Amino acid sequence: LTAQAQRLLVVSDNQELSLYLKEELEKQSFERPFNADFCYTSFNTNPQQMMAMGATKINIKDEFTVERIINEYDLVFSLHCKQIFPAKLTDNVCCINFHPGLNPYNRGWYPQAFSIINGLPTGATIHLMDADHGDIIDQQEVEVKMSDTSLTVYRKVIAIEKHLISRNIFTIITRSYTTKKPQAEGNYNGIKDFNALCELDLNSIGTLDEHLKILRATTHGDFKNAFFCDEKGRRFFVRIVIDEAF
Amino acid sequence: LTAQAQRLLVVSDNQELSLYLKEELEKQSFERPFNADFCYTSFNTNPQQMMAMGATKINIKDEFTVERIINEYDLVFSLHCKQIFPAKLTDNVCCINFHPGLNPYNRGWYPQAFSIINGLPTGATIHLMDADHGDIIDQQEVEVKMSDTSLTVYRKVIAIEKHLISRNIFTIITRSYTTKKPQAEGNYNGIKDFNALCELDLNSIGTLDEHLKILRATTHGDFKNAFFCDEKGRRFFVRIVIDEAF
Ligand SMILES: Cc1cn([C@H]2C[C@H](O)[C@@H](COP(=O)(O)OP(=O)(O)O[C@H]3O[C@H](C)[C@@H](N)[C@H](O)[C@H]3O)O2)c(=O)[nH]c1=O
Ligand SMILES: Cc1cn([C@H]2C[C@H](O)[C@@H](COP(=O)(O)OP(=O)(O)O[C@H]3O[C@H](C)[C@@H](N)[C@H](O)[C@H]3O)O2)c(=O)[nH]c1=O
Ligand code: NA
Ligand code: NA
Repeated sequence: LTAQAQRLLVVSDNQELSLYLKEELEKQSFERPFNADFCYTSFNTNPQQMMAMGATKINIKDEFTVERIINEYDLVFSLHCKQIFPAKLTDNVCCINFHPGLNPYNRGWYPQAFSIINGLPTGATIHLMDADHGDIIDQQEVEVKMSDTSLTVYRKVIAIEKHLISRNIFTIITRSYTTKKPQAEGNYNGIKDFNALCELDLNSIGTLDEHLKILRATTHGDFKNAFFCDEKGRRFFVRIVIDEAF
Repeated sequence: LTAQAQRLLVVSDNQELSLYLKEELEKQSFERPFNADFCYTSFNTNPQQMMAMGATKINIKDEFTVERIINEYDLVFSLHCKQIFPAKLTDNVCCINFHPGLNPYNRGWYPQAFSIINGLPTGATIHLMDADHGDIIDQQEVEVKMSDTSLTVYRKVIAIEKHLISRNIFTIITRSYTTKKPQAEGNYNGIKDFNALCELDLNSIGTLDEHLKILRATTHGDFKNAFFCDEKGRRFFVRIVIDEAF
């Protein structure tokens, strides 16, 4: 509960935040010995980017791997880790998640996209992992403008995550934080909910506002997310661009 | 009715088609003397581009200018001329319009944008000007894909206009064409109709298809056409991008 972590495992499928954390850790001076290992899980993200920064592949669904983690580390980060941590892992070693949403709202998948749809707050959250709603170590909201798309909000979120990492890393490693309980249940969205946003139904009836929000939520730079089909079922991918002027 | 035109006035606010025509005319050899003068009318198009290619400014609402044209030229082109030719002009000298639409459909303003909205045929038309529906010298349809925007269709139209200019310029100058009468009344759209498309109403209820068509019709490269407002009435300009993939 109280002693400095000396052996940290970072499980991450995001190179940008992994590099940021690794550089932040190099700036710290801890009284007790400290080592951090980085690992990735996800073939369908950017595994070679993670390799390129020195991470190795780990499989959290390997029950032996989980026993090794419990016996070999005293703290584990889920830094945009795509694999689920099982109860056996979270029950037996302190596991901390770095989530690119503002808990308790739009938990789960692509929080900023759902925030564009439903107008709920977003941002980043550092929270404990417990075998639905881990207690929060720190979080910070970001602003969503009517011009923003999923990418624009996401970059704000990443920036705020980095800030939270710099603000909290010393206290986390020294185990010198108090958490707060979430104050509301909020809500959760899954990958299938995002796919449903992407499958545009040309016949669907709604307000222009509803429709523009779907496009903004599913526009993320040049990703091919949202699409409609013709009668032969050729897919047409759709993106929106919104600009304010003088 | 039958003799070669020897003195052509081209009134144009489109440099691209004016240059194309001027180069096409330089390739012709006519038995009788032939000269063409180019003029532009529109301060709010690209008047300095027209100047740069040697055109001079003309005002068709100058009643004296019109009398001079009638006494000084034997053929007049409206090559995307933004000023209205009055009856006095069209009644007294052969005036020919080069229209970036497929008559009789979506006559008037930005034909391809309205074709994206209403699914009517578009393309280009060369027709006589008579003091609603001049007889047609030649026209050719272009294809509209579900991925196209106003710009994509417009470039096709410009390409086909050029083709029609090359196909028809000798016959026009020699006055050796037969026209056909339009076969249907079709329809007309004005500038105010386009502005109404651009003023997005976020509360408006419709199909996603309707809404995507509005965006495609009002997307034309980086033009700031379509916009919504926030509660303070800051305008947010909107464009769509649609791409087919493998
Ligand atoms: C793969 C993919 C991503 N995106 C956008 C939306 C996302 O918010 C953004 C980043 O995607 P990403 O796969 O790197 O996801 P991450 O930003 O790492 O986060 C995702 O996984 C974490 C493990 C979870 N804790 C997060 O809740 C979940 O949203 O890119 C798309 O718009 N389309 C896509 O196909
Ligand atoms: C000025 C303006 C243009 N556009 C797009 C749509 C247009 O089809 C395209 C070209 O515009 P333009 O002003 O050069 O128009 P032109 O292509 O020269 O044609 C227009 O004037 C001729 C005299 C008329 N005969 C045509 O029916 C009318 O559409 O650019 C926009 O999307 N937004 C704009 O504000
Ligand atoms: Na704290
Ligand atoms: Na003809």
